[PDB]
Amino acid sequence: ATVKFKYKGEEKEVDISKIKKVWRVGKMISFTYDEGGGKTGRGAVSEKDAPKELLQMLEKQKK
DNA sequence: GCGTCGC
DNA sequence: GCGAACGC
Repeated sequence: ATVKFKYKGEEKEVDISKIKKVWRVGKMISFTYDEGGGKTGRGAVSEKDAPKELLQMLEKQKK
């Protein structure tokens, strides 16, 4: 599955397999993900949006 | 402010 | 150490 979100004026669509860490900030689901060049990207979506795969990671990670 | 990269 | 980023 993929997560769609806008970050710094750019549209992003990241495969959920790449999501590194995920945490909750109120209604915001915030996360980091693996990118090319050994780098780590950041992203956030509304919980309303939030694919269940991503939300499950929260409950199953929270670390 | 809440939770957590790239100077 | 901190500005900026993200939905609210």
